Amino acid sequence: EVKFTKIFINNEWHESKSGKKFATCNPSTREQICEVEEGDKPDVDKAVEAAQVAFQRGSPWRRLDALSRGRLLHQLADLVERDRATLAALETMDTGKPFLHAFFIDLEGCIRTLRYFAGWADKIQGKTIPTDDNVVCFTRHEPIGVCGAITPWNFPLLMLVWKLAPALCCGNTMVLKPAEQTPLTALYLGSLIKEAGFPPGVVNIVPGFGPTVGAAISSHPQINKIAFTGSTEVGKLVKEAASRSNLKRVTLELGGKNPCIVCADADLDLAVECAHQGVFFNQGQCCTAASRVFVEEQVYSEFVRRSVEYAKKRPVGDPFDVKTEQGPQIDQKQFDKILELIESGKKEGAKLECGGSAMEDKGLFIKPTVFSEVTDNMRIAKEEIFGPVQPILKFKSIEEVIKRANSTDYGLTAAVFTKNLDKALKLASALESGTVWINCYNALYAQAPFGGFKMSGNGRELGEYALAEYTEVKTVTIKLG
Amino acid sequence: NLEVKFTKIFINNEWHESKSGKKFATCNPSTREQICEVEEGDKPDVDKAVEAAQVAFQRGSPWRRLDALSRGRLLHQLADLVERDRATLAALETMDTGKPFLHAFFIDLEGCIRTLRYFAGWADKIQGKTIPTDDNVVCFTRHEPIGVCGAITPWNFPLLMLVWKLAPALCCGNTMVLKPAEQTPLTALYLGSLIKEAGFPPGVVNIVPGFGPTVGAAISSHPQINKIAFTGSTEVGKLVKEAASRSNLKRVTLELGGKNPCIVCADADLDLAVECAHQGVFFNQGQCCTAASRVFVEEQVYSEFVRRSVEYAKKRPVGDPFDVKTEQGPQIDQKQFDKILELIESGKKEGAKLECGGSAMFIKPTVFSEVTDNMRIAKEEIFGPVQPILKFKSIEEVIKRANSTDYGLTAAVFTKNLDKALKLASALESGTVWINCYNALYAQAPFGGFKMSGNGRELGEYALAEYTEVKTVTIKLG
Ligand SMILES: NC(=O)c1ccc[n+]([C@@H]2O[C@H](COP(=O)([O-])OP(=O)(O)OC[C@H]3O[C@@H](n4cnc5c(N)ncnc54)[C@H](O)[C@@H]3O)[C@@H](O)[C@H]2O)c1
Repeated sequence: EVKFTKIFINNEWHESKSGKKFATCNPSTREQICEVEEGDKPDVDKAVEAAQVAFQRGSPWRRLDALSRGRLLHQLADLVERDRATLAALETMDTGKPFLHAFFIDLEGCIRTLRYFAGWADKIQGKTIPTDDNVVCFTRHEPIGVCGAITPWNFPLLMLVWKLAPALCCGNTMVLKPAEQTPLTALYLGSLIKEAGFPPGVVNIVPGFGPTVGAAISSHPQINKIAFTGSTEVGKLVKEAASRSNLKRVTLELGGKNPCIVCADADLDLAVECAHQGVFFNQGQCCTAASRVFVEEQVYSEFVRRSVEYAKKRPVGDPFDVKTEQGPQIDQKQFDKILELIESGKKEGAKLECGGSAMEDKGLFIKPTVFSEVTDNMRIAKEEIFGPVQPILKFKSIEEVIKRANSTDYGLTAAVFTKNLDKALKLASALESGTVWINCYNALYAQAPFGGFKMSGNGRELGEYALAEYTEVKTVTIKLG
Repeated sequence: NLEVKFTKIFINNEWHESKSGKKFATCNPSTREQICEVEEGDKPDVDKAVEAAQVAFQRGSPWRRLDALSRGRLLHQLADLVERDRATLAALETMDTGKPFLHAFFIDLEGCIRTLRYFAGWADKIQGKTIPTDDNVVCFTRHEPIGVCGAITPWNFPLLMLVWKLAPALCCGNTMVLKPAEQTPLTALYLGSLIKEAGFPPGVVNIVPGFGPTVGAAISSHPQINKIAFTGSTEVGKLVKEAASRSNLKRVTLELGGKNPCIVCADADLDLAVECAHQGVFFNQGQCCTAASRVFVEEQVYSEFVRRSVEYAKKRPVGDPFDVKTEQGPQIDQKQFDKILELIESGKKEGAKLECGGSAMFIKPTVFSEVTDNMRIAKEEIFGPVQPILKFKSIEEVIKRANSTDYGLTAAVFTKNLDKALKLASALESGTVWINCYNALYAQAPFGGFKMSGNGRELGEYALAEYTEVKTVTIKLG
């Protein structure tokens, strides 16, 4: 049963000001879970004012010493650990991802990120700066203020926690809008946040839609900082709204056309295993997903053959079943877009190696699909599919594949598979990607920054670098008489 | 009697006429005469310069091949040249802006040299991290150059505001397209000659003069510019950042205006607080991003601060920028002059007390007492010689009133009391907080705005975060 469905302001639950509610549905059963309060600008304003009050100098939250902000973040992680089974179940109901993946990947990431950043609270350190004989000059990394977080539906809790953890450890307060498709875990986190003993108004949560709640957050004159995870087009709008309002600081985590490069000297079975996971994890609906699998011609045919085997053997079905590795797509909209891209694949001349249609009708499941013979100007090679489709391209030289890998407007991640030291490091430095994996895929750490080059994002999440998004530099310069 | 040698577009260390053939005049604001004509760039010329900057940034280019310490040697070479032609640069700055020659020589150009030398020493000290993860994993970060950087700068400190951008951008290994303000293009163009003489490879720095809505807009929306740095008005800063986001999501640094407060406590050195508040308000005819717009004085020293301020204001010399004695030259443009006098009149009509000045001779140094928060002279950036003096009672009170602005560039506090100094420094929402001084800038100290006064920071180690892109390399060992 879903207990938390309301708007969370000042550690209180609230009906929307309009009284309106919206439904969240289970993609696997195709049935409606519950209804959630549908917020709007009046609700954002009530949340922002709360966050402002909790942020005023002299408030309890601003009076906490640094280590007690740490201790609270550990207390949050501890409760998320206690109710892990329940949070992973709610994520599965909302997203369709396999329960065991939500438990061991999503929730594990949530706990690790919170503990990591908990330990940053009392180590956020500015500088003392040598100037003149009679001057004392130093800098302070102060909290930036009221922070908005807007997150997508593919990793609903994790993308929020990547925001909540650095922001709170730096002493900010927050307004959160989860995706309208996936509100359930955010709202649950809220009960845990009040249980952890965060003062009222430090974290507020307003569900609802993008053009209503989201745009009101990005345009709010008393929000100082916004962090957004989602599509490139909405991120442009969000940064535009931020600039037309009060010039709030913006972190953008956007899409990518992520390349995956398999050299002739790769461990081929490792490359196949990693490229398969990198394409198909979370039903393909992952910002890190491999959209272009470049395979050098010496192992092209054997890579394809081994990839078709993995794809034909990947279990698809009920996400609450131990055996499932692939649940359903998120909703009818995405389901249709993926099938249209598959058809363009066939129509544009790519060789269909397996799958390529719905799995059994009635459900939002798509057969895992592999295309070979894919070229750069094909649609399946140029567009984010957000579905279980592995397009495999061929290349000849390192220099050639660097150019084809970089000739995109995106740059979130890349992966290289080679046994050669020079090749690995030549590619790591030349690929214009925020993360370059070498002989691995989807290797994320709370302590390693993540984010995009070019139109894949602004700023970083995770690692010490996340702290720079959540703090404002102040120079204090004292002249001694 | 100085001749202007450089009037053309600078691309690939070559001088170019504009694609259109159009030119624009730049005028001495003190003689009111026309100095020369400058090539007027537009979108075609920007495209040409962005292509030069990309060819220069391509992997394997001479610029990308230089070792880190050679980038520093080149910046030091550019400082030696600027230092050599210091008098010539300051002269051009005086002709273009009207500020006194000695001010250009010992403030602007001095800051240009210091900033260049400072960031020269950063070039081989830009360091990423090695990050502990798992027993079988090698995770590190590279602080890579962003790529092609646009710089858009205003008329009040032309060269200095360019150099605050060029110095960290080159030292991190980017390439650049520079647009100086249309009113003040002369020292940018001359710096281009020294960039070539210093030996920067062609295309590393390109300069296109011209206007905001033509050249500046072509820069901020250009699909192959990776980064933009802007100094100017809040309103144009908002447009630049929006154009940047609408095109290709290029990274954007903004240094904008502010409603900068001074705060004078009862236990201040009053003569120090008077001298500094006077300099802050009246320096450069008030046309400085750091200018003081609100002077808060505790009631115990309020009337005496006003008296000494009035005397201090009545002695500052105003006149010809080429004369040794002048501390205040002319203003740049007609529009400010008129609105200053309108604000002066709103001050009278809203109940402020005019203590001195309040009319043209450009404008008499003016002091208002009995100013309150809701008055216009306390709420609007004046950017002219007007000293509004407000009264306060408690530290907590003046914190609220100083912070109830949408801005936050600088602030200055005057007090002999350790606790007061430090409580105010922590509590003020300002990117710089001066205690017992004013206009104390350092190439090693970051500078930049809280709130609507800016995004990002210039100067100091923090400047380097604006000109690098963080890459994570994660290697799993078998
Ligand atoms: N522009 C839209 O709202 C819209 C409409 C139809 C389809 N889509 C597509 O459907 C997919 C949705 O997946 P996603 O969640 O990763 O992408 P997304 O970028 O649409 O959504 C991410 C988050 O941003 C919010 N958001 C949406 N519009 C916003 C706005 N105008 N201002 C502020 N916040 C806003 C959403 O509510 C959600 O919380 C994407 O492919 C997207 O392009 C988007």
